[PDB]
Amino acid sequence: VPDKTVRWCAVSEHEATKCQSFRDHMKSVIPSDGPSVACVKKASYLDCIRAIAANEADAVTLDAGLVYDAYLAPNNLKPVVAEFYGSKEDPQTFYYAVAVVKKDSGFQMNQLRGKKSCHTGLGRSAGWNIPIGLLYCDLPEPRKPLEKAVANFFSGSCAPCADGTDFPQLCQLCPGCGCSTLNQYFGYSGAFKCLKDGAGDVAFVKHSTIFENLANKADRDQYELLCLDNTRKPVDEYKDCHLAQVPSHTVVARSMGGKEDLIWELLNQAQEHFGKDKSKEFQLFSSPHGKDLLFKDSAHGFLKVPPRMDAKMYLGYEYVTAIRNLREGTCPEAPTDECKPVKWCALSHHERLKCDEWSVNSVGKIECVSAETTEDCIAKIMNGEADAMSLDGGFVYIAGKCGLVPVLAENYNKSDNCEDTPEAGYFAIAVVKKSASDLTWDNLKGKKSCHTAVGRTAGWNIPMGLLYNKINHCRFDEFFSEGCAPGSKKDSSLCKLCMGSGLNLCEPNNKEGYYGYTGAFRCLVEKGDVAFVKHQTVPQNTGGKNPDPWAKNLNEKDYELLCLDGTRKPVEEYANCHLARAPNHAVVTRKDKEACVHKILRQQQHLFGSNVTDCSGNFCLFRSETKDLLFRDDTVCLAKLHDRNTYEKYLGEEYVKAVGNLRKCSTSSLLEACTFRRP
Ligand SMILES: *[C@@H]1O[C@H](CO)[C@@H](O)[C@H](O)[C@H]1NC(C)=O
Ligand SMILES: O=C(O)CN(CC(=O)O)CC(=O)O
Ligand SMILES: [Bi+3]
Ligand SMILES: [Fe+3]
Repeated sequence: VPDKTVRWCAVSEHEATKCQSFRDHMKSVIPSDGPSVACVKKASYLDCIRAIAANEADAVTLDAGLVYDAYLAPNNLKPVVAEFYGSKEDPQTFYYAVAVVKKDSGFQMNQLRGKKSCHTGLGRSAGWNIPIGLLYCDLPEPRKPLEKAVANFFSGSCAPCADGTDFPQLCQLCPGCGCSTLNQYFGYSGAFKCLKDGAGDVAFVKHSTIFENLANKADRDQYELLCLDNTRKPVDEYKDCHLAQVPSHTVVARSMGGKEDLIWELLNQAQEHFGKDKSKEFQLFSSPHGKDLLFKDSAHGFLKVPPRMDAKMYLGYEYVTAIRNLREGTCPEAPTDECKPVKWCALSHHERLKCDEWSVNSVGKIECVSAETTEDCIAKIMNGEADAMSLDGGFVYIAGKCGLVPVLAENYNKSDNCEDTPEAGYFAIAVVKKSASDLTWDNLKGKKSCHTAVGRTAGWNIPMGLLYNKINHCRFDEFFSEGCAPGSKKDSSLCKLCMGSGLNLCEPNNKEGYYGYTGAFRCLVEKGDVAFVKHQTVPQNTGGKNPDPWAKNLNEKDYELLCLDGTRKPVEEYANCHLARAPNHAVVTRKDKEACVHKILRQQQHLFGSNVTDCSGNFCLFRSETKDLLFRDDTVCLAKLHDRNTYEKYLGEEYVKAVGNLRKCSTSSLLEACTFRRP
């Protein structure tokens, strides 16, 4: 072990004093092979951000506004440790900015113009920056000076700390706009009282503000929340009806070489020795020198930020949109009004080439973005860099936990009424070679497995779910001797059978030849003992239908299916010999893009679907015909979902529990990140 010092950045002489006490008390209880603190004193939060980027410091705790500023070039900082504020069993790392109104006041979010508004204070986050950022494009021009545009948007307001001389209407509800607690409508409790008293029609406040100023649910039922989709929901449903979800206080560090593990090691040790009510000699969350030095006085401890989290993901799509609007002070030109370009997310260069062709044929209505993993693509849809992609049910689940919604299903059964007929799903199966007569589902231990990719339905969740129920541990790489399960940790025995070159080895994309249904079947033919795939994989790749050299000579009847009862059946007897049902793949998008995506794709499939006779020369959306590029190759159409518009309602209770039973065996860094934000 070499250097274990975290250089903490302080922003004032008082912080610098507390940091020094922090270093001293840690040196007295932590041994020499443990973490230590060093203190660098700067003059502002921005100077700390700059110093960290320039490798002169390592850590500083920031409000969300500065976490945003810290992420921008050329700082490139990321969140690494979170302060939490509730119980250790119910940590409250985030608040929810909300718009509270009285029940039955008869207006939605898109009708806030002409209303009386209550704010916590000018330039405050929940009470100003967030709602004003979100309303920005609805404000009348000129939008700056901002206070003037807002004063013209609302009929009257309380905005503490605002200039009452230049902008009198901002003070109508609190004459003088007193920047202090002597004003009854100042701050969180004050802005809520402004609403409670009938002075304002809407208060912009934290979700916690309501819960701490009202005794009861009966009290809370007298109020409502404004949702971004122009509906109202009960106050208790703030998780589903907020303006933005916002981290309270975040330790940030360099994106590269930032010492995140050491920063957590330090802070995890500090909260154990000197955290809430732990020590009398030193307190992490108080000080004789003042409030909120280094960390907030209301903090109860720290939680580690999941590694896959970047600032955009951490702050959330809603918060980023608001702050960008305010920071750059410029609007895209309304109306216009048009949905047009859906940005499709393609998985690496193989999918990107089919997507490119689609884009040119769609004539402006489809555009393309690339990422190297499904999870990177899902992250791109979350942050707004992409809008849609099709997904295996396993990744529909992950996407759903990440707040995405299914809009249309891939359908596989040919029918005169494809678009309007929901399918129960395909079958997950375990394929083996007939000549390998020994193999039974009863004992697959010490054998070699081939999987579409980790996290996928037929390739992973179903069979590994069933395996986990039998052996009751997650070490599937010890159960099997070796295999190919693309997406596995690189030193895992479940990467040893994969065929990709160099850095492509075991990657979950088509640069890895054993990725996906066809690839998993190839793996079985060449190296493996069992393949976990869909029921149609074998016939799609046998009898000369796959013309590639490895598949050319393969016969359907040389393969069998493993049944659950320990017997074997031929390939076409999948209906009586399968592991489980598998919900169809589906297109997912942001809740705010659901309608435009639904519209565009229905139009798109009408032009490039199954209606096209000659698929040579004309563009076909549903053909690869080997690698399931963009959509599965056996896709007949994209089907309506009607009310099956959430991941839980789409996938069904049966498959949702199954994946949840595997929650402990999850290597998915994206899922860890999403469930940290929404547990
Ligand atoms: C699709 O497949 C199922 C089961 O194989 C079959 O019963 C059904 O008739 C097919 N048609 C439709 C429209 O789902
Ligand atoms: O609103 C602000 O500007 C102050 N801080 C936190 C605080 O001081 O409570 C940002 C926030 O509320 O996220
Ligand atoms: Bi605040
Ligand atoms: Fe699948």
